[PDB]
Amino acid sequence: SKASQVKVNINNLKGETLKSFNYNVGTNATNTNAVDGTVYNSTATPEHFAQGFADTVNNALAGTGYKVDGDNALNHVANLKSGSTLTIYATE
Repeated sequence: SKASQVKVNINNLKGETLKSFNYNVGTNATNTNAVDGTVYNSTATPEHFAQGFADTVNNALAGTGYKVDGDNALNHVANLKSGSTLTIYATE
């Protein structure tokens, strides 16, 4: 749903999508800031993955040999909004 979710693509650093999933950002209308604690600790000033989001990322990457560091600023998009596609980056 564009109104309640974002699309997440976990890519490597070579332009290649490893896994994808949808994530609930707590909204009821599209183009609206994610609720704090869904994807990031703070939607306006992201600094860490929310634990539920980190668990979903880690579960999605099981078996791939890759890992995403939610503390890395390269994986932080401020003011992420419902209906958007988020790209985060994994390394081996």
